[PDB]
Amino acid sequence: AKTRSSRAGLQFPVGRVHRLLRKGNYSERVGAGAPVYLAAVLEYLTAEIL
DNA sequence: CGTACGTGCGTTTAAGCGGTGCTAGAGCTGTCTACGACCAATTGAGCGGCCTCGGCACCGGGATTGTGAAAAAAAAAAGCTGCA
Ligand SMILES: [Ca+2]
Repeated sequence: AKTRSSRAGLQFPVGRVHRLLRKGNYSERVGAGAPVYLAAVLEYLTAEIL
């Protein structure tokens, strides 16, 4: 087993983000690509501030 | 005190109206399946707890920056003399 973060080449937790989406009342369903996309965006922004 | 705006003329222009004519593309129905919820077993990433140790908070003291008053350099602006 290796994390979805490592598959996507990311530091931010794709698995955590996907759960937050499922548990945050945004939609009924969540695509696999979504949390990957999002995590990456939050990491980019984070990197740009740091 | 100067002229940029508001006013009220005429002159020009194209917005709006009503109508026709085409067709892109919105928007629908039905069929199919790939893609996500769901579950359960698995099990590592991430948590709380805790201990070091080096960066930052603080201090004192000297170096530098910056303000401001009053005293020079200079510029300037009037009164005085002669003046072709
Ligand atoms: Ca910790």
